[PDB]
Amino acid sequence: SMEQVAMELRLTELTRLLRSVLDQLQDKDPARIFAQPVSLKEVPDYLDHIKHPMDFATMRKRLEAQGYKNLHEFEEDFDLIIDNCMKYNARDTVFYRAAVRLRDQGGVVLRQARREVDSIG
Repeated sequence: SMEQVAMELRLTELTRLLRSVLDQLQDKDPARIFAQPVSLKEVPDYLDHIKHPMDFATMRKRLEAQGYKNLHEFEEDFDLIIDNCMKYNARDTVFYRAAVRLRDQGGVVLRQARREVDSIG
């Protein structure tokens, strides 16, 4: 049907918007602390602490598989990157501090993406 293509044209354009958003969020992590998953060979106990690991490469695989149905799902994954870090790492660490910064700096980008998604459907 022609209805499923119109949707596929929107999902695709939602994918195009979220890709740009992801690039902008990742620019706020120049140390690349959140780039890749936490290594299980280097932190073997990680999963005893964190039940839903998240990172930018894992979000990118999902994104290119058009696996985000809306902005809220995308934001949930971003929030996990931050919240995981703030739990696992203590307050006086480079890692916790990098998450506080990414959160604060991402807020501006996610503000405008809510308006852009609403505005363009």
